[PDB]
Amino acid sequence: QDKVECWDRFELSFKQVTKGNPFDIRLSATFVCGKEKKTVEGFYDGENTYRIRFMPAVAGEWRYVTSSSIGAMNGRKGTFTVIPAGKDNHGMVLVDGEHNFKYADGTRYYPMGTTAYAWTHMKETTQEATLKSFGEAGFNKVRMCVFPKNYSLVKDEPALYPFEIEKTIKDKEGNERKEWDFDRFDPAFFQHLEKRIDQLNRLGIEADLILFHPYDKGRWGFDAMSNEVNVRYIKYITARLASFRNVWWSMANEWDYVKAKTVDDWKLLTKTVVENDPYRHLCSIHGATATYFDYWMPEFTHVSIQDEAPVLSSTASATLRKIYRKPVICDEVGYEGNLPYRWGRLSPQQMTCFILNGLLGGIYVTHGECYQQGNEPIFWAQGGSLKGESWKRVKFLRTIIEAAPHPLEMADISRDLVTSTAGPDYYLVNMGKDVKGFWTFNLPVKNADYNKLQKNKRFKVEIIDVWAMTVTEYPVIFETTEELDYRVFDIHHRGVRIPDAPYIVLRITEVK
Amino acid sequence: QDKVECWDRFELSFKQVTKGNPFDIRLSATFVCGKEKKTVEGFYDGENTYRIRFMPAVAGEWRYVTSSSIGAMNGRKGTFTVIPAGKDNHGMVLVDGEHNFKYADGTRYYPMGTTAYAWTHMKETTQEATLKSFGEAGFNKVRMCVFPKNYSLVKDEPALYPFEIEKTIKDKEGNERKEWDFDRFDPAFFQHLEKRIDQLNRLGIEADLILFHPYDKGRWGFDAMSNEVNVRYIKYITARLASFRNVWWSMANEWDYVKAKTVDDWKLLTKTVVENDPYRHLCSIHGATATYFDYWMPEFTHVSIQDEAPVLSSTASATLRKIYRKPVICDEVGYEGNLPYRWGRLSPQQMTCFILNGLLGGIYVTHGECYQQGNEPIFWAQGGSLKGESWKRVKFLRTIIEAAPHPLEMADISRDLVTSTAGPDYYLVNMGKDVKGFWTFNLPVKNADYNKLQKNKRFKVEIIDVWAMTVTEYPVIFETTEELDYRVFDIHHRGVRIPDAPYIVLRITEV
Ligand code: NI
Ligand code: NI
Ligand code: NI
Ligand code: NI
Ligand code: NI
Ligand code: NI
Ligand code: NI
Ligand code: NI
Ligand code: NI
Ligand code: NI
Repeated sequence: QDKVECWDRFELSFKQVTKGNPFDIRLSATFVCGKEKKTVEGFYDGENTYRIRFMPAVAGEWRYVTSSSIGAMNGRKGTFTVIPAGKDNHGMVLVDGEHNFKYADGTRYYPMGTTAYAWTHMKETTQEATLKSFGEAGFNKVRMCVFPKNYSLVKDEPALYPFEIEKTIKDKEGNERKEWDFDRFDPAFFQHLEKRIDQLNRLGIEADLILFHPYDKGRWGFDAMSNEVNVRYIKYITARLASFRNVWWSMANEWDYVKAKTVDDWKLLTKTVVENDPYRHLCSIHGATATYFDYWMPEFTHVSIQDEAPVLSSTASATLRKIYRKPVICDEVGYEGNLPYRWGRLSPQQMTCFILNGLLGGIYVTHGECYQQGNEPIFWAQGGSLKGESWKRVKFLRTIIEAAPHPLEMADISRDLVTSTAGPDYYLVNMGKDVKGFWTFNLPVKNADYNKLQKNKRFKVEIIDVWAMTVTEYPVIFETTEELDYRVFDIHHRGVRIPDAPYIVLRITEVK
Repeated sequence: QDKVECWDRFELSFKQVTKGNPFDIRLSATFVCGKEKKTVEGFYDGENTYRIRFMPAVAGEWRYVTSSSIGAMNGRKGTFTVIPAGKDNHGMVLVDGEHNFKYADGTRYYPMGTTAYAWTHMKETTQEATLKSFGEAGFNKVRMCVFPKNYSLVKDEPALYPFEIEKTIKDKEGNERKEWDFDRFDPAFFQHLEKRIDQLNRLGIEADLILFHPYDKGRWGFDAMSNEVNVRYIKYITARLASFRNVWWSMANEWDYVKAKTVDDWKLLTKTVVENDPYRHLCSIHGATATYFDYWMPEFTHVSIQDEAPVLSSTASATLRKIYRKPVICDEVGYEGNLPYRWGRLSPQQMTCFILNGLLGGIYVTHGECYQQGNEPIFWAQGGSLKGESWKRVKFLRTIIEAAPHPLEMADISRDLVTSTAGPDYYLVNMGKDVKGFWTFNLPVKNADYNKLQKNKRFKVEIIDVWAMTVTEYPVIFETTEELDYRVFDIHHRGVRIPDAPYIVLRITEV
């Protein structure tokens, strides 16, 4: 492929016969463009075909040189041209300072994700439904498991598996049972995963890839493989996927429920991922409720947690930002649904409230939905169709947060529990769940690390009804007092008449 | 001193004339009792007197050997006997697992401290008043600055300073201005501090010693000394005080307001303390509101923070425990007082509520009070007399938490926001601030990492009115249902009639 865009993939392939196990063959290349130089591993893709993938990050005239344990694939050379990324290619998502994210091209990224753990393991018609739902919804990230999920309500047998089957046996309790050849991957499994990740990429969705998880417990045994096998898998999947710009590594979902693995195993596996990632994708690890790994380790780019506690209030979310000084994502806080399980029974309003709280506190929050309806797929695990109401409100919320000039944070942390800022003279004030008809115009004088709020400034107010998905301009222009006991009021003690409803947020901005 | 208790001090002293600066003289000793061996630094104490202090941690027949750059203090040997600690000597406070504390003898320690930043820098009658107040109150820790404090409402000139004065000059604006000889400590300043720390020890109070702070800003300059001086001071004060069992090191109060120091300076200064502490006292650092240092560094034993956010609810406190897996102390959350400043204007109720929230969530919380009244000393900075009401409630709260069989934690973290546990079948349920007359008997089935709450168990309820400082036995005995949607109820759907008041806690225990 002679011409590729910055942050797309350049791919080499070789047809080669091997005497032994082709998955043991060493293959790599070094890519050079002036001062830019990168060495990456290749992989075997079945049918006597080896591949090396590269994601160039600079435009120019590139060259490469291969290295292999097979002479015919060793010392192979060629060239290609890399052109600037096109308007909708922003590159990978990167950390931006201590709290936020940006695409590689400088474009702001706010993760507003959902959950579809085993959507790539369902029948084809369900997978197509899931893609349709992703196309309609406003989510720009999805938590998804590489390996299939065995769980309450999730019993569908996958059609593809990551390894070849060495043999099938009749088991302890009479039933059929596949024994894996852990030395041979099934390339079709990974090719399928790649097709889906690319489809997400075209929808603008980051694939938050869960590399390991506990949702197995002997059904297949992918949660209890040896560390030699775990490392071989990591090396293989990184060789295949590290060139895919929209991938994030999630080391685990509910790490502390994987009984075969110790904390030391997780540190080893994490280091292995990072060492085999030439491009430095985002990397974190998710735990049981209120379980916090050592996120301060340099391998991790951000915090990825299961805990509703930080989203019970915006201030609680804000504390986490100061503790970690890495971006914080509450990747699981409860899901909107009708399940008997306390993790899957939120009202759509509560789901929406938790996401709002985290956003306004300066963190990010992932959605999920799980409505059981006969034998229909349930989204959080299986994909299919979105049946709930909170997914509509997260789409509206994206429009709100993306319209602000900077990321959100508390204006006067720990002191004012309701006022967010997204810039100089740019506020979102949460009216809260205590229903009322009137809010006195009152702001902190402190505005995070922006300049203090000045006197004689004229502000307009917009009433944002988050549940109703509406923005209504208020006709009164407010005028700021001097600082008075850490606060700033309107000169005539005015306020805003609001609907007697929960989930009202006021957007207060300077009259231009 | 030929016979010493375990965790008391053995002290050597030598009379010696020195040609040069006596504060530059190298002096140390190695103490041995069988397999127990410790090497500690000595110090110059003025009047041609050098000292070496040691805190033995095991009973037996001890010996020592000194080392010095002065021949007469080098290779000196002797012996002493160490006996078991007496009934009220529990040793230093140590970390106990991920979340709690114990004295060295295994006795439980719950920090229920107060604040008196510059109490050792006041006139004598004020310092005696502060001692009397400490004796009456129930606090077992006090946050206190080594160096004097210059602040709004705190302008008293200290009588003693940590360094000799090289000269006094008429300054920019005409006034007198002391220039320090940073190469010579004033031993009297440190002797005074030691007297007070020992008095605290006899009261059962831990001296949480703030080594550096920003409350100076050029009045004296102790906040802007060179790192060479900072290190010399650290080495000196550790040599003097590391043997005092009731000391904790606080690297700073409001570290991030000390403009002359970078994060790298703080890491250096912290490593210097730890390298010069033969015994491993508690060590942390306090910041500005909602400022979190890298508490995960191994130098720190615990988290010491200024932030009311974690005590806004017990769940918020509980989250910090899981994050850090070191003990957590909200050492500053607002003070009860009448000041115009938002740090010093809590009601006594709110001060009490914050402390209760933290305790119930499994962390610890420090009190302060600051009532301005004419020119009278204001406790948070100057000591003197306690004028508020919350200090009475923290004393009652001690008796409650110490009566429980284990430390407190949430029974069903993040899911149940009101139920604390201190053991199997041992609950404190917070009724909250929303005033009501009745609580339906309802508990989680989960009980932290204890066994689940069983059916057919009989519970009594004690109504604890935290503000009124009363415990009242409720006459109904409740009996548990089976697990029903993660909860457990009373078999007859009963509950507890309670006072229509805030700050009611129910203590629920098996009959
Ligand atoms: Ni775009
Ligand atoms: Ni879960
Ligand atoms: Ni920050
Ligand atoms: Ni800007
Ligand atoms: Ni007017
Ligand atoms: Ni005692
Ligand atoms: Ni302060
Ligand atoms: Ni724990
Ligand atoms: Ni026990
Ligand atoms: Ni009965």
